[PDB]
Amino acid sequence: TVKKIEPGTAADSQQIHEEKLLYWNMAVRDFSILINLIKVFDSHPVLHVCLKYGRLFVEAFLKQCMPLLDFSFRKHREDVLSLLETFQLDTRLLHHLCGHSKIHQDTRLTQHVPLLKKTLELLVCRVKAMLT
Repeated sequence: TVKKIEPGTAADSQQIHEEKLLYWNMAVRDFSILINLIKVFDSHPVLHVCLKYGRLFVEAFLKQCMPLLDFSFRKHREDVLSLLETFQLDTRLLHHLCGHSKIHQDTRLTQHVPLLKKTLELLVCRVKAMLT
């Protein structure tokens, strides 16, 4: 579903902007709590699918969401700034989770670990790029 949501334009009216952007807002806050729910759950399949699919979720966030940060910037600045402050805390939490991923030393997880790490570098540099 997160691949499907497209960024519109800067000249889009606020209502269509807000519905698809509030879908993105609930998406990133869903992502934050989806990161927060991992600290209670176990059974390495859980962390395995986390390391599989969270990667492509944040890739969708690169290609689809942050173009809206670039596009609806001049008019609705406060909402997107609240959203980015929502995302920085889960970014530091993702640093903690990546630390948790490295410390277990699993052979099945470690094929897609370094690929997820390069995607982590990609997502953080994309966050810094579209904040400008």
